[PDB]
Amino acid sequence: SSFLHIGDICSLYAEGSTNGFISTLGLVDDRCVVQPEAGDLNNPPKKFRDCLFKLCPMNRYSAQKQFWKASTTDAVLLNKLHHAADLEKKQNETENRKLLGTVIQYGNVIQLLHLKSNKYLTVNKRLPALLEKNAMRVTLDEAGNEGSWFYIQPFYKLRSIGDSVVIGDKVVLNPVNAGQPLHASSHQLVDNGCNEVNSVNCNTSWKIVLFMKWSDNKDDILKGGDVVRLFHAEQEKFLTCDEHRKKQHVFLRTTGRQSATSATSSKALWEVEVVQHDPCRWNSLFRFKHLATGHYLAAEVMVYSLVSVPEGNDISSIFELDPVPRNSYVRLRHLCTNTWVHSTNIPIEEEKPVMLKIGTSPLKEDKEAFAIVPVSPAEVRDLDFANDASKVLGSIAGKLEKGTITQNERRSVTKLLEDLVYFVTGGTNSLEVVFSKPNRERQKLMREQNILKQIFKLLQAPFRHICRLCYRVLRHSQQDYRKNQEYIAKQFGFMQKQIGYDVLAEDTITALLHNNRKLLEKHITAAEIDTFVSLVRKNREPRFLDYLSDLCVSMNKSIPVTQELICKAVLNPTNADILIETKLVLSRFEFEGVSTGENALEAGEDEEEVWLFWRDSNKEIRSKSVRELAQDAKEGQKEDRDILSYYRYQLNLFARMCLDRQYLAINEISGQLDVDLILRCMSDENLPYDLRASFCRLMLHMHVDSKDEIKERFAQTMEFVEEYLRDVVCQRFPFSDKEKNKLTFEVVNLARNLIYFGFYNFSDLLRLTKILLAILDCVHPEKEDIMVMDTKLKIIEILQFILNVRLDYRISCLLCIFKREFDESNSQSSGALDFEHIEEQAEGIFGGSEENTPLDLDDHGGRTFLRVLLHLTMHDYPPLVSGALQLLFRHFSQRQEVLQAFKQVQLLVTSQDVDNYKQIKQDLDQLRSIVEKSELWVYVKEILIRLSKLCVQESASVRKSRKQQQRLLRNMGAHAVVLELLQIPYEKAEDTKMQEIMRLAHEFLQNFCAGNQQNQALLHKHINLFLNPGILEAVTMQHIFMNNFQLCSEINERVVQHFVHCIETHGRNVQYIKFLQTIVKAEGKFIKKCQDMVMAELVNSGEDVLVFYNDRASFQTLIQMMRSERDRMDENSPLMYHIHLVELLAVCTEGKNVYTEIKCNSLLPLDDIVRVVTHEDCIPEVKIAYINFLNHCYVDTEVEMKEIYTSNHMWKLFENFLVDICRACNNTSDRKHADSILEKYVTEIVMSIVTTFFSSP
Ligand SMILES: O=P(O)(O)O[C@@H]1[C@H](O)[C@H](O)[C@@H](OP(=O)(O)O)[C@H](OP(=O)(O)O)[C@H]1O
Repeated sequence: SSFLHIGDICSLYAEGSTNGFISTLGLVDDRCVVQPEAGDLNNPPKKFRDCLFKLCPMNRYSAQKQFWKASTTDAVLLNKLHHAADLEKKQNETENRKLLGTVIQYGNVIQLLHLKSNKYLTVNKRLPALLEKNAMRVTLDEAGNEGSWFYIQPFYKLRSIGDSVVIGDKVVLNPVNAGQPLHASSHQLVDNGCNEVNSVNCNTSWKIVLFMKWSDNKDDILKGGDVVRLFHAEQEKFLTCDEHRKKQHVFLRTTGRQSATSATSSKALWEVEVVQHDPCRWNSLFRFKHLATGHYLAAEVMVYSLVSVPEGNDISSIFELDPVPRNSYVRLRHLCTNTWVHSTNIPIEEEKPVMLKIGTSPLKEDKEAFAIVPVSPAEVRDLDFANDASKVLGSIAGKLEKGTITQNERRSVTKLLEDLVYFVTGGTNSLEVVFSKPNRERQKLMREQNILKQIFKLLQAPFRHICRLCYRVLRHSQQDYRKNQEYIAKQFGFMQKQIGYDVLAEDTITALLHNNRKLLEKHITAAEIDTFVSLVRKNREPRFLDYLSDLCVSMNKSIPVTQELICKAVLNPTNADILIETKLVLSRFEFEGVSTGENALEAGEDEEEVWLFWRDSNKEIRSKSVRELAQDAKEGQKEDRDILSYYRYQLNLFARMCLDRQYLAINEISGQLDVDLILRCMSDENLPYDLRASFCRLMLHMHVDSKDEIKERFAQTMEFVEEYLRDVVCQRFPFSDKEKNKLTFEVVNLARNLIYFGFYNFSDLLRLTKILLAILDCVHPEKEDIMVMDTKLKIIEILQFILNVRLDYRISCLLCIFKREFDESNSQSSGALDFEHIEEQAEGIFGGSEENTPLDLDDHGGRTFLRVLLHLTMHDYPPLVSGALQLLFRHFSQRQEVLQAFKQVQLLVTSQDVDNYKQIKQDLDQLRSIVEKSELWVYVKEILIRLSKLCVQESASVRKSRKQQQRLLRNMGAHAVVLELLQIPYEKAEDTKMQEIMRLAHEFLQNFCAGNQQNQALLHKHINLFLNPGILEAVTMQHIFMNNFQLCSEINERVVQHFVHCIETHGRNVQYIKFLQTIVKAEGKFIKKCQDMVMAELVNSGEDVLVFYNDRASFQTLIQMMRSERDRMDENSPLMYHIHLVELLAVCTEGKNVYTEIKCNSLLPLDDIVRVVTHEDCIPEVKIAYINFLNHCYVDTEVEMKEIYTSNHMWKLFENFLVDICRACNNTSDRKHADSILEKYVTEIVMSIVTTFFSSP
């Protein structure tokens, strides 16, 4: 008849005194029960996916059971016992696939495996059970042990061991050694009508009810119960179910990612109900149970439309497929109705929604094609092992808001809020952790499955394992996850009281502090002078107060900050003593050196605490260099010191330079300096990884060959460094290298910059180099990538002093050494008064030392030195020009005082553009903040007129400065954000700005329509410009029409035609007949210039991507209607600026008849031009005699054309034997001396013109 097999999926139905279908209580609770009333044979359980199992051969638990004795100090013996538990664990997978399908046979030793929870049924021999007192504890263990082997055997003696098992047979399962047979209890659990199954010799009879037979070739085939998402072929959109307006709606969901297929949520997942007849396992129909709610899908009231139905029974919840295979791309058909599905664009209150309704149509299409994207089974068990969590905190957060919870529930919830930690980090944290790194897909599975929501509706009403243990879960799921962080605001202020009962809420606000930088710092504020004083007066160890200290990041933190320091001098009530002033401290040290406990222990705390925050002082040095008195560092330790001298140094000497030099020399060198400069540039610049820099490290170890007070610490250094060279003679950077290579670390780099701030141009700084050579040479997988982040930085401090020296300090003398003669008498080396401008420019560095509190020396003395700059702006670029930029950098803080500009204004006085603006993009991300703040207030004035000047500068330069804008970081953000504020504002003539800082960026090699390929995407997303009745603000029009030209004006795609046609389209021309003289006259006293620029804007449509403008059939869709309308604008005068609208309309007028061949059917356009070119006054023809001679040759080539365009063009043959005969210009201007090339290119352009005419039309 019909047999059971290894592979079949069935159900087992208990037939003793309590009946049922076994089932779990979720992926949280590892128990097993019989829901007697949850279903019967005749009426199957409604969740008959959690009462399903797979029949497994016998598994191997000896080397894995050996591996569950982690009785060993040894580490090589542990990695051994594992490689045997994992080889075993894969020998199981191997052997289990061959045996796939066998007639099982009675008295085989099978185990049983849960599909939905993917854990093995297992008898825990050495336990009692929970609801029953004798029976062993039957649990669901994920990987199994010997306690999951089950002897299957026939209950009745109808069949008997040694025949092959039939389907249905009642059987008893009997573990191989764990003792007694499985048995469905009589004992309702506590919480749930759920009888707890356990092991105890009993007369229960297990029927075996098949579900799928062992033919489900997957993920190979779509068979009933596979979880899939349903992607859209045309629309490129997944199929989802949610609620809008408190109503369940299905829809297609829109994504803003830049990779459609990277939009995965746990709500587009649909269970497949391969409809059968009884509840079991491409020509038959299908139903989609929405994988999240439990509501199927069904199309009800395009004749019909899709929405969720609570029960998937109604014939409506049945469909039919059209091209089975896993990952098929199908078209589907709603059965009851006979219609084929279709996606609209009317959505369901929001501003810019996302939910696009989906409906049906009796018309079968070809593009509405969906993709049966199969879901990974783990992800399905992820959504599983979270929903549980949502409903666990749904009982417990419900039972503790209105009253009390037992001692069994605390133990299981606390447990829960440890497991989730064990989830969200992709199995890394938990306890005594080593690492703690997040896993993204789970975090999204929390805000979307209201784990988070549950959490905040739990805290709100001992707790020592509830809060802030939640609050560390919250510290894991918002990690580097913006969208989930835009939630802790109202929550952030639990961190306070949750910071009490435990400093765990501390963890969060610093996970805050850093990223939530800038904007975290404004809400604490003086709050802090009451949460360290508190955190000091309650957190006796004061952890809170400390990692607070460790949280300070960004210049703007120093303020509010320094305030608490003062509380500290009123708060030094630590009830202990420290003094000597060299002895009893020192003695202190000989004593905590003792690794003894309690006392010695303590020292670590105030030691770190001093190092970090006391050095904390960076360039607030003054506050730092005033708070850090006596300079001591004999015993230096962990880097504390290196930091402190930073604190003091800032007070003294912002070092700067300029780059040593300039001119052709630096080259002759570097070239002389050959690759070298390159080999090391890659390793540090790149080779963040060890290996790559390692190679340039071989390329090294072959080679072959008045400071006074700032000095008196420097020497103790060089000795110590040699030390690093004497410890260096010691290869091992083992344990030592934690201490040494930290203290070091804090040394290595701060020394890079200490040689860039304290060398000397005599044989000393260098000869010290010499000794450093022998220093730097004295020093040259596994847990060493967590350590090798730190190694990576060390090699930076290395190659860092190394390059600040070796690159830019290095080689400075051989230079001035080589002075001799060259031609003019032996002259060996042993802009006018360059001095005066470099000692007003030193009046400058002294400028660079001063500050705003200095009201006396602030305004009166310095003044606008800018005049010197403005006056020497024409003269050649000094070398201490990067030392100029010294001054520049400082003003990046702020500018309220009107004063800035006049001084700031000297800088504008510049005449070595290219080279600088290379150094000026230094601020590109800041100065992008200068256009985004300068832009939220423009369209104190020095930051928008200065971020614009900076812009026309990185705008009137190289084609490479153009590509360098490289403004994915951030164009689309300076056009979308400068617009955003800057569209709705527009400034009237004459002073008005939106047009020069969005009009010096698109200087695309000073015409024509090219190299602006970036201008289809940033011009892609934007808000448009006004239209129809009314009017708007002036200038930023003139600006706009032009600006559009250069964004969608490139010549290369077919867009450009629909682009200078999408929007204004043909329709624009109409409104350009009358009324913009009116918006320019309400626009500004000079009405007719914003109008006349409105006229170079409407006449230049042919000029930019004309060629392209035509693109596809652009001269066929407005043929006829633009030429006649043009006669409507055929007359004008007094046009110097509008005659740049008559050379931007003689370029505009040149782009009417350069491309046509069977489209022209109008008359008379030819006399009118001739008339307009004769009616001229003002400027020497030569530009209107190369635009009208340029007209006279572009006309004179055609020939038989015009000979259809009008009756004759005979006034046009005298007129080009004039704009071409001319005079010395036309009388006596005599301004051109490349005549022979004039007459030449004009007589090989009169020879190219001669070849043409023969082919006229
Ligand atoms: O840019 P960020 O800061 O990474 O933030 C993502 C961005 O807003 C995506 O557009 C969004 O996808 P949708 O547009 O499809 O929502 C995604 O949501 P998700 O994390 O929920 O996928 C966000 O995390």
